[PDB]
Amino acid sequence: MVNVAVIGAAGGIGQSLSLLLLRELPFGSTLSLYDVVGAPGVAADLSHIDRAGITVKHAAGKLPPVPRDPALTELAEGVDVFVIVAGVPRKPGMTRDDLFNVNAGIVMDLVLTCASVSPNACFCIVTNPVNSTTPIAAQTLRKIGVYNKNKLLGVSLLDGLRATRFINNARHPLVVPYVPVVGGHSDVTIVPLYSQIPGPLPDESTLKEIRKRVQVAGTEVVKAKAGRGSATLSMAEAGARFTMHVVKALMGLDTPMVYAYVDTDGEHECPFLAMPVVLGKNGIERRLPIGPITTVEKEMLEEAVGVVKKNIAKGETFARSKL
Amino acid sequence: MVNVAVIGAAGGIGQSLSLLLLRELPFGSTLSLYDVVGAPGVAADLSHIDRAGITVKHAAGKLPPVPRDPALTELAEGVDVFVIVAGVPRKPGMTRDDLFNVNAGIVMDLVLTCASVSPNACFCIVTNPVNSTTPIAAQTLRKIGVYNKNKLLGVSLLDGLRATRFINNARHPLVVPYVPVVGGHSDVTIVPLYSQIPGPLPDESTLKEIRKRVQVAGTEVVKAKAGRGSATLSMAEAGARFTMHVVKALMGLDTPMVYAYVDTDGEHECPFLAMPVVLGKNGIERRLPIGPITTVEKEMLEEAVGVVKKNIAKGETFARSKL
Amino acid sequence: MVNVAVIGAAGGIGQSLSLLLLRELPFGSTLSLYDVVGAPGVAADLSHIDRAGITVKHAAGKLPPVPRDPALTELAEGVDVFVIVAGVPRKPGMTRDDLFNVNAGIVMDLVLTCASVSPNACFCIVTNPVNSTTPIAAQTLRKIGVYNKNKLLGVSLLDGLRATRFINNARHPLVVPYVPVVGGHSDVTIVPLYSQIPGPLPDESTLKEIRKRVQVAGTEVVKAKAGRGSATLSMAEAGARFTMHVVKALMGLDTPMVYAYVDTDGEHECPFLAMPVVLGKNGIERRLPIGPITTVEKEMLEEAVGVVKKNIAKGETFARSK
Amino acid sequence: MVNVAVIGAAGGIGQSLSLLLLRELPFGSTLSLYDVVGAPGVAADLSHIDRAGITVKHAAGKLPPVPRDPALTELAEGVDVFVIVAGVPRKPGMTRDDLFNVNAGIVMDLVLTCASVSPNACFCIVTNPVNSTTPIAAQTLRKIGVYNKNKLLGVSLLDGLRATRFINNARHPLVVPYVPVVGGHSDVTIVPLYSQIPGPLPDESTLKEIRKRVQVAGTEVVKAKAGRGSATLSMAEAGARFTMHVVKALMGLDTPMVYAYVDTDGEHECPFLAMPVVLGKNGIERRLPIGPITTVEKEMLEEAVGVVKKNIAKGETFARSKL
Ligand SMILES: NC(=O)c1ccc[n+]([C@@H]2O[C@H](COP(=O)([O-])OP(=O)(O)OC[C@H]3O[C@@H](n4cnc5c(N)ncnc54)[C@H](O)[C@@H]3O)[C@@H](O)[C@H]2O)c1
Ligand SMILES: NC(=O)c1ccc[n+]([C@@H]2O[C@H](COP(=O)([O-])OP(=O)(O)OC[C@H]3O[C@@H](n4cnc5c(N)ncnc54)[C@H](O)[C@@H]3O)[C@@H](O)[C@H]2O)c1
Ligand SMILES: NC(=O)c1ccc[n+]([C@@H]2O[C@H](COP(=O)([O-])OP(=O)(O)OC[C@H]3O[C@@H](n4cnc5c(N)ncnc54)[C@H](O)[C@@H]3O)[C@@H](O)[C@H]2O)c1
Ligand SMILES: NC(=O)c1ccc[n+]([C@@H]2O[C@H](COP(=O)([O-])OP(=O)(O)OC[C@H]3O[C@@H](n4cnc5c(N)ncnc54)[C@H](O)[C@@H]3O)[C@@H](O)[C@H]2O)c1
Repeated sequence: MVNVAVIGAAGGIGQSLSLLLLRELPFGSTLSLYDVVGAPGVAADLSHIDRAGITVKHAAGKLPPVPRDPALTELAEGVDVFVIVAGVPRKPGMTRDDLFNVNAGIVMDLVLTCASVSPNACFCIVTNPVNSTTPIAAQTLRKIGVYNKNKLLGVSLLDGLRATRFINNARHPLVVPYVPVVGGHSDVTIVPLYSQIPGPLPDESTLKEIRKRVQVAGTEVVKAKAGRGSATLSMAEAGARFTMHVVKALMGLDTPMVYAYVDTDGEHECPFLAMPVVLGKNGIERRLPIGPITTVEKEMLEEAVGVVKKNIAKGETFARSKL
Repeated sequence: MVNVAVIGAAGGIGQSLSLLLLRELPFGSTLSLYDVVGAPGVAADLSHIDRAGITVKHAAGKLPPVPRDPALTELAEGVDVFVIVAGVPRKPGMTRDDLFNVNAGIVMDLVLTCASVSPNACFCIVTNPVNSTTPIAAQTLRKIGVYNKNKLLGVSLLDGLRATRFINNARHPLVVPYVPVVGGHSDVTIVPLYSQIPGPLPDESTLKEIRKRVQVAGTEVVKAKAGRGSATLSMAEAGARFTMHVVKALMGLDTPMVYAYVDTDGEHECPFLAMPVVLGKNGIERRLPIGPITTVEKEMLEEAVGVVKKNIAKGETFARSKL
Repeated sequence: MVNVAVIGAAGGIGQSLSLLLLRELPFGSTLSLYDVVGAPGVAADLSHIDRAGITVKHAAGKLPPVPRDPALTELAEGVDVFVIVAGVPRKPGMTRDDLFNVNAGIVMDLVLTCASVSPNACFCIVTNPVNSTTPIAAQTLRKIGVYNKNKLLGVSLLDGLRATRFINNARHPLVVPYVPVVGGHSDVTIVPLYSQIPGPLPDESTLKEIRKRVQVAGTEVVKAKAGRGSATLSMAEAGARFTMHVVKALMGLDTPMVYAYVDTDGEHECPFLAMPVVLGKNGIERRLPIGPITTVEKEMLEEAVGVVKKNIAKGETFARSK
Repeated sequence: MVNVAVIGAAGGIGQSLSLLLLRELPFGSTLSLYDVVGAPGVAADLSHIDRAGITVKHAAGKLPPVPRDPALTELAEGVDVFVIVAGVPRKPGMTRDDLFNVNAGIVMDLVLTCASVSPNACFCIVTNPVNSTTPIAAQTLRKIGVYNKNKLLGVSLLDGLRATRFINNARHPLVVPYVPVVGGHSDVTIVPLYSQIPGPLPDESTLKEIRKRVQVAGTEVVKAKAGRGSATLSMAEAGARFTMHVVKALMGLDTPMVYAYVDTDGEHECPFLAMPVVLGKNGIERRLPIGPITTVEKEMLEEAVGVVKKNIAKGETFARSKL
């Protein structure tokens, strides 16, 4: 059916994501789990669940981590979808540049290892910062000669989940299933488009507050966790749902419209942007326009695009220094 | 309509179980989260999920843990179902006996706090060892004069998930949805009843191996996690499923048949046993007979019951020494 | 918990609607079936399905049909939602005016009988023409003093299913789950609002043809049945879907936004209109504005409203003359 | 990827069956509708429903009916599953043997026409009497040299629905999802095996009445319909559910255990029987034993098998005389 690989499976997001995929993957599928620590334990725990027709596979990377880990090279054979959720924490004395450099190098190494074996797979990038790790992944795919602009997806759906939760909390009992969220995936680059959902909106003063809340929502969860770090359970939810949209599209079981941080393929001045796309059997099938927006949303988007172009440049600069 | 409290919500089991309940609870429900550590973070993380009509509430207990925590007393008001997943799964320097006393203490304190506010709630006990913590819960409820034998459930379903997975792996493509598991919830007390499922079984030499594997399956996960972890994702799955049977039974939206470690209410010599029950609007509606078993299963059940009887006694003796 | 009565359960729409509700109603529900012909057969057939937790009740009306059948009086006790799918869709020698009088009288007798026993029930009117039968049901409720403007719903959702299918056929692979349809529920009164759905639209000349096909879609099925039949399976699908939104709303399992032909409660000059509402535990919880529309849609809506006004007036006249 | 054809789609079963298939078929499927009268009307009616990803096709046969209708020949191209729900009513003047001869000849002609174009399809026979029409379909497929014993299925699941409904009505609140029903599919040939379901059974007088009720349920509905004929809405339900098991099995999306009236392939003296099978990608994957039964069920099955053998011979004798 499909073979979905979670890369960083023993992680905060990767354990709960792996459980939701075990529950939701179509009968006949394989769930492949990789991590440099904890992967056997996760696979042994998930393998006890009574899901008939799901094969659980895993591989353990070396500690300390090696580039091009041969356990990952073997697990990556015959994978359709790679969900990259690997990451390392900022330790006391690590600068922001050090954190960026450490996680950028992990995304490069993992995409090189996986794509050298399964170059026609979809890559779903969760590892932050998405605005930068996506275009690092593209540069890495270009370097081996297998970049497919329709199969690289920056996972930005957690913004949509938040934007939806917050507007439904404000408009109860009027509910919507989703809110378009375009631009990028961090702070000022996040642009919720409430003007494109149905029904009367709260006053513009309230909308400024809600839109701001979407932009700083990650910091809201960092503060509430008081040292345990960023969102895990809501990112498992967003990641599992996004992965299941890809899977169903690859299997011919849906043609879903989603929001993701994607190669704009000449549709925009910005070469990567969170935008609406339809997914099909070959990955992205159609790039949709952003569509009509209010003057407030257009100003937010011009500001966002300026920062996204800097985020992308920072990714490509890192990728060309190392590759 | 229903308010479900997860007591121990920031734990390895608690966080994934809370995520599943957030996804699966009926529209109009409340999900109440309590922990002595990390409760605010978890609630903040889960509150960002776009599940319309689910209210997420939390309370943080004091550290160090205090008896009868007033933050719990407040959260416990209007709760229909308490899921007790708090506990200490392991601690270097502590034996099985030391951990029994620690987990017994936790269960007594939490059940007294919760039942003093919400005496008509259902109590689902996950905290190990279930064979002792369920009767400790019963002795606690009796001490405050509110014990309802139909509202106390020891959660033993993870044995059934394991028994189903291992027999489906053996018999594919012949699949069953469940396997009766009776007796108790640890090692020698687990008795899977493969004779009671449809279709031809493997040889008895193979069945002996499968039944043994169910009994020591927890140890298989501990070993895969290098002695430093235990089953968390498979217990979240079992816990969420069993909680949702209790929720739908309370709401009149199902009358499901489940296996749980319950008060036998005079239907067996052993006063608590993992047995088949039907759930309804008032908790347990019917206690079913174990049903026909082979001589091999009868021999395992006789051995198991002798152990469960000492496990119960040990739990009731702890409870009476401290109540 | 919920008791749903299908009134006209043995008809072409009533039999398939009853089947879908039997499959989809929440565990613990009752499905109550009534007809003047065939009800015992339909109830026996449905009662054999292995749906745990659903009770199937029926009653058989006398022939020839009487005002206020006592079988219906007894079945109507404890019913939360009445789905009125009774009627005469065609008869050789009868004009559209003749069919109006027949369907109008059937809706008056059935709404009086039901509401005399269960006045707090929601009333879902499927019987055509909806533009006239919905206000006739309102005048009948008023006549016994139990009219609740939040519990009467004219079922217009078939126009939405068609509008959605036709726009999804045109824009494949881009799929939307619904299209707003406002105004009324016949011919020129049906106003699809394609400007209110996501994603790029076909050119205005194409949207012209799709909007027109929605308006005459019912004739498309009548022609394909050689003049001897009409939409039954697609109405059963729409009927069952709309009923399930009312049921979940009443049980507090959803607060859905639906398009229905409803009493506008002073939110519009036109006293009944197909417009967006949110349903809750007491029926309509919120009446939403039509919202921003294109100059073409504004023009279609102005023509539609003029015709809906005449259709309402025609209904309220029938009800006051009888 | 699946193309399911309903042959008799404008009939009392075929209209409701086609609606349920339109709702339940996987996204990407095709629903093909054929009838000698009303098929354009049903197809126009179903084609207006807002189901994304389902293609609706139809063909209309000639009236009066002709053998090897060219419209069916074209519609049958690329079909994976043929659901045969055609039939003509007994009008006054017609004996019980005029009824049998006209329906048996319709089954023969339809199977000939469809299997000449799509010999590797599954054939699901709903047309009555199933005990005879199933073996007629088999003789027909043998004459053109394409009989696959694993791809011919007599649909007997309506007896399971009824056996399940009746025992659930009697045992409430104890629910089971299915009851084994073996033998054949009419009157005394129908043998519900209540000894093989979980939980305590009602007393023998209650069981006797329920077993009898399953046997005469077809007649209970004919009487209630008081001249409108046999079951339609509950046969649409059973037929849709059966078709959906066959569909998922062909697509690799399930390996369901079902009860159907099938070629026993040397597993029983009786050459066609309602028995348990597992379905997979090539139709019947495994034929299971009837399993252990009580002396009363063994007495009922022995009588049943005597009459099923005569019903088979009645079909074969008809087919060999016309083939
Ligand atoms: N896209 C989003 O919306 C979003 C939101 C939340 C967090 N995230 C990002 O997801 C990533 C993971 O977050 P987390 O909380 O789960 O972290 P975590 O530290 O809990 O988990 C990361 C996991 O990756 C593993 N890992 C490290 N290097 C690896 C390698 N070379 N190969 C394989 N596995 C390796 C670690 O062992 C660990 O199990 C971070 O970059 C985080 O910022 C993204
Ligand atoms: N089949 C089963 O029933 C089964 C299987 C696995 C584990 N368990 C049991 O589940 C329990 C939890 O396991 P885990 O892996 O999630 O452990 P964990 O340590 O990861 O989480 C337990 C949580 O309980 C909290 N807690 C401790 N004392 C508390 C108190 N007084 N009030 C509130 N919260 C308190 C802790 O802070 C922690 O967040 C253990 O007892 C374990 O043995 C049961
Ligand atoms: N979009 C819509 O709302 C829509 C679309 C299609 C059809 N309809 C309307 O639905 C109605 C039913 O259409 P149909 O094709 O099912 O017709 P039908 O003739 O097949 O069924 C109508 C049923 O109503 C019953 N009935 C008549 N008078 C009754 C009474 N006094 N009490 C109880 N039952 C009574 C009949 O016995 C029959 O079973 C018609 O008015 C049709 O115009 C509405
Ligand atoms: N297997 C079971 O459990 C079971 C139960 C109920 C009824 N049945 C059988 O199902 C069959 C259909 O019953 P029904 O109530 O829908 O009958 P129906 O008369 O209402 O419909 C039968 C349809 O078959 C069509 N038809 C006739 N000849 C045809 C041909 N050559 N090609 C294509 N279509 C043709 C007719 O035009 C009609 O639309 C009957 O044999 C009935 O006895 C089976």
